[PDB]
Amino acid sequence: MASKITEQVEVIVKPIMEDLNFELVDVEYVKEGRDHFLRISIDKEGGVDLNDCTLASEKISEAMDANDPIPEMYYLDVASPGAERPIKKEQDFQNAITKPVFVSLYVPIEGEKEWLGILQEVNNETIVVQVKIKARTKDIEIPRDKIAKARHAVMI
Repeated sequence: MASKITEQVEVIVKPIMEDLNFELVDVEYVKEGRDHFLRISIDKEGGVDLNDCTLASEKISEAMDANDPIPEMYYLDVASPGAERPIKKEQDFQNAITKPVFVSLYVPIEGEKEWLGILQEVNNETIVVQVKIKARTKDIEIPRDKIAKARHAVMI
């Protein structure tokens, strides 16, 4: 496997997989004009959140940076799926609830089905979705009877 990525993927997988213990799925590195950009999909058990992506990004970036084997310098780019567990039936929906998530309802609210926010409460019938006003939450109840689509979500 003599592709450039394995170096990278490995290299960065070391400070990244080890230190915050999230691990490099792959870093594949892309050419934008004159610069090279090392774009990473990284993973962890249970999914990464933003901040974990950040954390990885510390790690990929800062850590790669603190532990640079590469005498040339390029631009570290962090990607990592936000929680993407579908919102269907209770367990997944609930397993989705802890995070901000978006759900779709078919009958138009401002014409739209899908609203992301923090799950505050679950009903069998309803989904209660936090919008955060500074430090304030408001939980919005989504009738399942209206629900077109429901999922855990990406800020990506």
